Amino acid sequence: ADRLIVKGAREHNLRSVDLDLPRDALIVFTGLSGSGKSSLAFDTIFAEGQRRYVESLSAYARQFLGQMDKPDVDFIEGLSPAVSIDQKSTNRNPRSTVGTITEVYDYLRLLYARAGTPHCPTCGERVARQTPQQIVDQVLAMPEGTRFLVLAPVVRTRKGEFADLFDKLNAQGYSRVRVDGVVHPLTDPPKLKKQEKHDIEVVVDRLTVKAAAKRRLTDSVETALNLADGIVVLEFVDEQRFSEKLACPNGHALAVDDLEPRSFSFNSPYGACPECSGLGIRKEVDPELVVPDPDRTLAQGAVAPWSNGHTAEYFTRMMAGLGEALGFDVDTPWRKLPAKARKAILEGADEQVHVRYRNRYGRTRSYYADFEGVLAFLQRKMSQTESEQMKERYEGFMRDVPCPVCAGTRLKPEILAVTLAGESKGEHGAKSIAEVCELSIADCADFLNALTLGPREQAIAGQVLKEIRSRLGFLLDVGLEYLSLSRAAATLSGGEAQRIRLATQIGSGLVGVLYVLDEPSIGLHQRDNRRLIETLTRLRDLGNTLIVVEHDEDTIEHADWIVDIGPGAGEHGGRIVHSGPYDELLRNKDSITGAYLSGRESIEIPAIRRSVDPRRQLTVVGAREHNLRGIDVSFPLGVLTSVTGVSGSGKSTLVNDILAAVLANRLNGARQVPGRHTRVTGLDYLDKLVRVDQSPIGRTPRSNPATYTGVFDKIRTLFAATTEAKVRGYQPGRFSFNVKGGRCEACTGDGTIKIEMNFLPDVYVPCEVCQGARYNRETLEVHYKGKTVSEVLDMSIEEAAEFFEPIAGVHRYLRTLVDVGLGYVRLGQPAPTLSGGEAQRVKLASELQKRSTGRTVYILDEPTTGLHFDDIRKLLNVINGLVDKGNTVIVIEHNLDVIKTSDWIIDLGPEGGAGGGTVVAQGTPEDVAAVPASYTGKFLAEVV
Ligand SMILES: [Zn+2]
Ligand SMILES: [Zn+2]
Ligand SMILES: [Zn+2]
Repeated sequence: ADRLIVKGAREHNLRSVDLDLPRDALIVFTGLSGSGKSSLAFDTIFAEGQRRYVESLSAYARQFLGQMDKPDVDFIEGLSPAVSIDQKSTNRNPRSTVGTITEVYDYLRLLYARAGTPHCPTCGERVARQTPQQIVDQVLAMPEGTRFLVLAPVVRTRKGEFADLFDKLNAQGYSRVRVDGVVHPLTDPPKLKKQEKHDIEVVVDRLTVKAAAKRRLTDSVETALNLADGIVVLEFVDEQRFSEKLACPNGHALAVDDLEPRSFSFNSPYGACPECSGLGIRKEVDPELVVPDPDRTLAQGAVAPWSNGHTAEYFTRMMAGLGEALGFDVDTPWRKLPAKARKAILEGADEQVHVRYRNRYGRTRSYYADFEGVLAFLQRKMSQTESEQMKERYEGFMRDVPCPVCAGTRLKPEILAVTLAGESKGEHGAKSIAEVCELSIADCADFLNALTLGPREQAIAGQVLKEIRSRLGFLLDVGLEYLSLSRAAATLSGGEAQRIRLATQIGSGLVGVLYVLDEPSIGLHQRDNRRLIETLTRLRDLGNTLIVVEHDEDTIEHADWIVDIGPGAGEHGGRIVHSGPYDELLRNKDSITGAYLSGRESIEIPAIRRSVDPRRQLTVVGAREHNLRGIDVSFPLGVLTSVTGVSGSGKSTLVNDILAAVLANRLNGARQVPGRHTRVTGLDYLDKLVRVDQSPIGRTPRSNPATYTGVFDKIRTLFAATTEAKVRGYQPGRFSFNVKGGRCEACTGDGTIKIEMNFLPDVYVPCEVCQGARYNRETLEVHYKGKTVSEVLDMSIEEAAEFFEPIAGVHRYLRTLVDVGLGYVRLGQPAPTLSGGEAQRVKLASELQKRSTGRTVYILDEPTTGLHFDDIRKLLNVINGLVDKGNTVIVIEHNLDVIKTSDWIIDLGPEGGAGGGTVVAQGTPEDVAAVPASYTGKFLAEVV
């Protein structure tokens, strides 16, 4: 058999399914959400693919593996080692960038280290080396009275164990050795791990720059230069480093010893920018809080940290308190008196101000304030003053910004001076990294370069240069041309992240692999779709075999074989509805998929659309943030708006970092940092903002649908207030798995335990003591309508909904969860196991569980995610419902149906990153399909 075969897969609601798949095909898994698609694809097939292979690695890791919950199948075979390509992790670590993620940056450092020449930062003369003598002369010329410790870094972070070395240093007695930070009396050194890299510097002298101490000055400096390989580092008291091999000709100091490849890593201290330490950024309070038009009243407030009841009454007073005392009152707009504004911001006059207050009873007749409560110090103060979430709440008046020293570049300047001489500029590695598009970098690295990669360096760095462009190549291929090497890894969308992984994997040149991909058409424009299907195929064609969980027409159309997964949701699914070619699937009358796919079903374009109100329009003005080009954009209120456009066009920066962040500030009063812009129009036409993020519901198995929606409180009471419970004296609290009495003590009531996996990813294994119940057995003695807590927590929501039809206080929450489509989800199903869409959808069911006051605004970022056709159809009703109450709903989408249904679309582009951040078209679908310049328009037009 050239076949992948599975018998009796039972992993979740999977009903002992058997499959006979064509290896060396692009297989696509398909069906309604919560069909079991993923349990089969990822939890069983892949999971086993990986496992069986890894078991080989070492007979040891074979044990470390033993402690996994091997997926529940009976027999599988024709199984290639598997590799997952989902969109699960968007790690927030600051230092890590595309460059780093793709290892491309790594190669860059080798390329720079070993070809292309360094320069001094100021004088700039090609950089020479330097004789111990004129290193003694530099230091002799120093400031008299300066005191510094001649220090010699014999070991610059290399690894070893240095017992022999410590002796040779007690051999001429030092007693002052710093290793790995901590200082050790060189009589008594520490034992070192030969395995860990190390940092051993001996103090050679504590000195001072007297004229005629020249003898010890000269006599120490030569010794350190000798003992630590020509490196002295004098570390002052009133540090500066000197290298034998790297020197400004004209005697400027250079703050970096070797030009070694690490010296480029803004992760190593050696290259990293000293100020921000290669973080690139500094959190730094903007003068931005404000609104220039409003000023100082309670109804008219100016200075944002100072707008309340007691806080507001208190500071307004003190402003005008100095405001006839500097002549600016409390009734001029912020953009009004230049002298006046610099006051509340800086320290200004610093003249005691008259503060009048009513005493504890009424007494009054006291007090001043030693200070104009200097505003930018209210900040430093209160960030310090109250330890809390509040601290981040105050942080909301600061803005990450590039570091002035390192220019944002996260780099020690001397490094920035190293230079690859190709065409217009021998741009720094960072100049190359910060290049606008992958193509921008590829062009210089790929062409502008080899053709002046000199005959010495072609021999020593030529291969490296090749390895780089190959890699840039594949990036273009996955259509990532538009981002830059230097972009932060965390910022990239799940799609973008995934699209990268695909570039890495496709390049890997691996054959015989089973790649299991999770919905890669996500966050990808309809345009780039047929492009990606190619890269997918060429991945198969290389000699691999794919399984793609998907609901996209084109991808499915293009599949070699299709498994359609049990019809219905949860219990109702988990069976192989279809498994065969595309045509054959169309024939299948039981495929909900086939229905839509054949045409028996569709989502129909509303014959009468919602009409837009010009007078009632929410408007972002002058959006400057990232690639947005100071645009003005108006979203019509009380209607369905899709923001569309290709990946990288600013869809997110607009709607999320600016449009949403403002509304959260102006309607729900979070103190959250909106992306740089001018302002937002009207806005008082709205009660509140609902941002249905796709972020996880919770990071712990503590968070549950029962918890999150808060139905569990209402159930814990239904339980405590029961015949069996009261006879035992059980309060509502015991039924809370969060709370010391009644929850199992081994899991602390989570039900499962996160067992660290080392090379493989960490995974939850059900607790042995509990079996994953959450509760100790005595607590489970208690029933309600013949079901314990664990049982009722285990119910599908759809199931629990019928079960609680009686208590309509609880039934409300459950109906909306069923309405939102999550019927199939288990009431107390650990939050970490929810798909970003499910999580999104749960949050959505929380606001549905509220009074729909006809002027609230909903922001749905890719709500289409992880949904089947039919699922979309259901969801759209939920949305029109919402909008028919006259609520405003704004949606970022690539999905055609959703777009073709919207009443208004805003199309950003034209391209991604640098090209883009403009409005390519806006109007009704009909209008936009009309704009020939619009990509969204192109596709939209085939449907309109
Ligand atoms: Zn210089
Ligand atoms: Zn910096
Ligand atoms: Zn337990």
